[PDB]
Amino acid sequence: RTNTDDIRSLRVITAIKTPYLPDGRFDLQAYDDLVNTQIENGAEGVIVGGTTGEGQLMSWDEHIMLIGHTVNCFGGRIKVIGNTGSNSTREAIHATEQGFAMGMHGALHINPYYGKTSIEGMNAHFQTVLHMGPTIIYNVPGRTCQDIPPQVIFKLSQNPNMAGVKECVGNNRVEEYTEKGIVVWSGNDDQCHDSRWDHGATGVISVTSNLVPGLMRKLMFEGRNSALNAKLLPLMDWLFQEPNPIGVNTALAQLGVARPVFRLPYVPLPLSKRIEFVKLVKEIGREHFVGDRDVQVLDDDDFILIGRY
Amino acid sequence: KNRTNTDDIRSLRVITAIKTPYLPDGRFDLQAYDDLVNTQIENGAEGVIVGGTTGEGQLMSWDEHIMLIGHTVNCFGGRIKVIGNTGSNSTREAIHATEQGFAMGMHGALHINPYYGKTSIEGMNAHFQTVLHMGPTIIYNVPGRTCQDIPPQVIFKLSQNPNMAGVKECVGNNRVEEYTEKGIVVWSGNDDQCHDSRWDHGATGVISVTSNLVPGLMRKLMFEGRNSALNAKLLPLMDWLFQEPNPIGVNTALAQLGVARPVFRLPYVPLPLSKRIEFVKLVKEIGREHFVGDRDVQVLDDDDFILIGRY
Amino acid sequence: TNTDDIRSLRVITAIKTPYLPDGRFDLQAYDDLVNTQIENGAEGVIVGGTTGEGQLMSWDEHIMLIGHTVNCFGGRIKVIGNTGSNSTREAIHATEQGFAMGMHGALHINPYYGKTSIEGMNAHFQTVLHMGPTIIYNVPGRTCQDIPPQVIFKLSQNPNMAGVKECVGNNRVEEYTEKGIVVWSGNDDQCHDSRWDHGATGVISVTSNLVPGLMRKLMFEGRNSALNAKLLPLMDWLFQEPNPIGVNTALAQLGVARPVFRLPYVPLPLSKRIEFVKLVKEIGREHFVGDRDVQVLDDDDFILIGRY
Amino acid sequence: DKNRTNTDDIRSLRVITAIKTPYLPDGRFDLQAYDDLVNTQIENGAEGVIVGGTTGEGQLMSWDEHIMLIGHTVNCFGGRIKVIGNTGSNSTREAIHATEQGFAMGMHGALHINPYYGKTSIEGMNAHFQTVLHMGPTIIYNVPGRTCQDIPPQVIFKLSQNPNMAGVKECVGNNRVEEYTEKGIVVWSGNDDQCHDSRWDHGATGVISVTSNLVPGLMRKLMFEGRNSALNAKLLPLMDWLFQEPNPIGVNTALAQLGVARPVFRLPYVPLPLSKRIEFVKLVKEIGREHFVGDRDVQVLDDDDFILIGRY
Ligand code: NA
Ligand code: NA
Ligand code: NA
Ligand code: NA
Repeated sequence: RTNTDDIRSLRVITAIKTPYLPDGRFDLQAYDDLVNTQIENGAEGVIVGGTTGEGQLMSWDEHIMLIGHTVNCFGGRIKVIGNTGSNSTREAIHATEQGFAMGMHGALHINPYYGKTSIEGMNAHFQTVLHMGPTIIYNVPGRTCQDIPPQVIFKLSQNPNMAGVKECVGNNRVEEYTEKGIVVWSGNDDQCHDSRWDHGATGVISVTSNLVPGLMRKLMFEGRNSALNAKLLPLMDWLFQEPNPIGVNTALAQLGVARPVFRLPYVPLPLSKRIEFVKLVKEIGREHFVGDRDVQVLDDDDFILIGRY
Repeated sequence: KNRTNTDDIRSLRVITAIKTPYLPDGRFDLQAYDDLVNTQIENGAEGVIVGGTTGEGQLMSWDEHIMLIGHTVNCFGGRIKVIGNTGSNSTREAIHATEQGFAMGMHGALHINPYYGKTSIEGMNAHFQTVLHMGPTIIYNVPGRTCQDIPPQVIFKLSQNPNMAGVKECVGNNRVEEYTEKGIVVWSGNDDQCHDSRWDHGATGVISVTSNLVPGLMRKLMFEGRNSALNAKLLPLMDWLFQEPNPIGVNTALAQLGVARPVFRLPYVPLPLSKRIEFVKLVKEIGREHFVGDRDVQVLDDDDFILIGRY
Repeated sequence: TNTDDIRSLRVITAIKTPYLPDGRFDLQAYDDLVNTQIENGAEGVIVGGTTGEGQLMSWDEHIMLIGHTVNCFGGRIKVIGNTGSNSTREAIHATEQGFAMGMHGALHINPYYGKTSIEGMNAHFQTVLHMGPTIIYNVPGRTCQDIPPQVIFKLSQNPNMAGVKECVGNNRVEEYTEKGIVVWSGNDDQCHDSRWDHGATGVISVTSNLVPGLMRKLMFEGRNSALNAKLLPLMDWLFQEPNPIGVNTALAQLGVARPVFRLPYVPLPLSKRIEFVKLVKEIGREHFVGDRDVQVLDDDDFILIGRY
Repeated sequence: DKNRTNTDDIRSLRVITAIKTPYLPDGRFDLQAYDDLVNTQIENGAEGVIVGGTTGEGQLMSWDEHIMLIGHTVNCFGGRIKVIGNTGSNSTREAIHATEQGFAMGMHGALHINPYYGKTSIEGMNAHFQTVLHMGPTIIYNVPGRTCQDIPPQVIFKLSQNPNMAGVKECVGNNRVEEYTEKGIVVWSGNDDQCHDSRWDHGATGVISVTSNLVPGLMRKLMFEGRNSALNAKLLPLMDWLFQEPNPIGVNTALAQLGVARPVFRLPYVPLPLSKRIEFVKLVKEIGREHFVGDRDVQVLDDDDFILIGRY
């Protein structure tokens, strides 16, 4: 009850990057340093194994290990929300119940993608997991190729476990929910400022907070600041020029907080974009980005692409 | 060597994306599955996709999926080409599923571009290059489900590999003709376009959902020349089958025809009663003798259907 | 630092895994069993050992159970994951995942069924000794391979080797304790003498699942051959058939676990369930876990599960 | 009634090889080396193969690897040899899934051991076997030295009432073998050094063999062409060498020395040391290289030629 309201009050949730060692196994030391940096800079929640976290590339044993690890090490200092959704109701059920048993505070649930279903199918799917604990519903039609229509959100909102919506359709859809008292986090970093201050969004579930968490906290807490929004836009444009998480993986390797190791099918942004990133870090100021090391361009041969992880 | 194996996939005109039927507790009905595959072979299907979108590969555990492929090869592999849907948005899953499927004697692989976790053009090529060397491969472009079009530049690059059999293309006849005019083999992924794709745009044939119901008629459409009459007669059935996302239609129809149990793995649920009545009417317009099974088509009561969450 | 905390423990319960009727874990019932162990002075739990039917678990349910136990109880009791395997690959992955989820220690058996050379055994243990505090498990009755003293003395030089769960007997326990190695008896009917006469730090116990208070008294309040004699009937009953057949049957009779068995374990037959009702009365039911009157149960009360 | 023919087709096999699983340098299966090992067995009179038994390191496989190897062997060789999947487990759930998957992919038979480590009661053991016995031709594996639990005759006699019980792989010895054969139960010896006397003096149908990995033609001779004490005595030094450390350490070392498998070990197995590899070269000379699998001169191999993999 207050578990769900504890999620509803979060303004800055980081969709945290999963860092890798050279053979593609998780780098738990790098991961811990990233989550600590997020806490120190006023991140209030983490999504573990979301799209930015490459949950789709995880075996389920890695994923529950990472949720349990994150609860064990950080559960007292940050809200841990497992991405335990799936296009398979069986996996969503299994993952969500194992997630809560290891003490995660919440679950992020997308509608079934690729294997898309009917409105009745979609409701049936969400009813199997909504009862298990506090739940953020994830609408990202650019990835799923299926819009969760307002009628479905309204019906799901009748359950008190439905904490709110991670919305990516845009600020009109955000406002359609917030004006009826439904909590919304923007999923679009380049819209979250206008979403928070003009459209009643509680805050952001952010990719950009992986690089500049202090600046993203400032954006959601310290009142409208279109000057700061405009200073971040070039970084946000760079981050989303290829599909997330290609930008943030490339960037965190340039900042030296993650090794230059990619699980396929992701590959780094090319040299031309890594040179652009150095200029963006200098223009914003290195002190605002995670890590202490000097940003590097890196050579192509620094990047390790792994298929057998 | 590989050239003959690839040419054996390229010659196929009718490939059925076969439905996976279930027991009351949500496990595979292998008995019902074997009868479906036998019915496809008897009515001219030359190939089968095992665990495609239509076969709910998305809902299988990998041990279930690999077993169904090995089972299809062992029982039917001398009588039909067995093409495993061993694709994934995860390169690691695609590598292991594909090498295991080929090691168990499947004739080909269907490989979609990474969906949901979509990647760059460079990433897409790197993904396909890990599996294209393993054997005859059909690249699957269905941007309506993946939300990412495989652009012609990826297809032209992959077609330099002799294991690249061809494309299952869902974008339309214009995209079909961009490949067939250069001699890249194309199967239509769209039942309501495949007649025109086949006779007017150089498509070799169809990777079909409708062939689950009327395999005889789909074979006739793909072999016996232009037949606008027969294509129009089927259009109402194809419109019924795709009014909700596949395979809700085919799953419902095969239970109504009595060739699979009315058992659904969530998040799929059957078409409602008024649609099942519509289906009985469509079966009578075309003729029950053209549909799979012998039992009279039934409407079925809402409570005849079982929905499984924990399969 | 971390290893010294494990070396002090005297009562470690090899905790039973209870099931719902479809064969899935009964986490409510599991949590109730662990809360009772803590209330009655149990200082550690083995999660998914032989008693816990680790061998019957899927990977994800074993790793989940360890993580669940750390999250719910890690502050009140030491959680030792049974992450050992006859496969080095499985021992590596389970041990590193167990420690990442915050378990305090790992229990490591020598490879069973696919048994290996002494050199192979040393190679196996070295892949996991570096990951955290490790108890080496010698149970030649189940592995059909005795870990020789030579191997234990060499491993004991590694500061991550906390000590040995030893089942060979009290002469073997003393050979290790007199040479400075920490030993827990793995034999409930030997652990008293082991503790008071042979230098054993305490017990990794099955019987503590039924009578955790009496087992704590047996390990802490001094030599007491009369209490030991009073428990010997219950211990002989618990080991008539291979563990965990006895403990699974008893906890069903006490009403703290459903009468649900994962094959290939089946319950003790009716004559033995009647003996257990008598042993409970002889000892006093207030000493046994749970509040319900001890039932005999019918043969048809027991659900045997193959597909779970 | 097809069940009867299928089970009888297993019962008539006299030479069954517990085939070694060979690896690439990173620990994955070497399917090329495996196909060459299986082709050699067929060319030299082996009539069946156990896929991923103890000798084949089934205990170290993930089930996706194991099921793949069964389907691969059925698909490439199923017409030329009988394929028996080791789909047994100390877990009844794993035994049921592995066995129904194995049969669904066309394996001819299943090898079922009694639960090891997590051992059960007589009643439990019967319950375990009854869940898989109905799926098809089944060989019950009694190996008390590895399981630490003898499958007692009362259990075997009860199981032999099922038409799908093809027979027993028995390791207790010739007196236990005779107990079963004198009652008409088909038995294969699982002890290479006993299988000659078991075959000709105690009514064993043949052998489920480790040694046939090295000298398949000699083992076929031992099982088909009558009593031959001299040939049996000449294989004994090789058979003692193969079992001085737990199987399959010996056969893994030997197949590397003969150059038919790469010198790659999945832990917890490690090669016999140099002194034993030098003995092996001597044993091969004594018998004749022509009788051992492969065409390459036998090598001693250096310690540093061996790769040990934990994270496979
Ligand atoms: Na996310
Ligand atoms: Na398909
Ligand atoms: Na234990
Ligand atoms: Na074997």
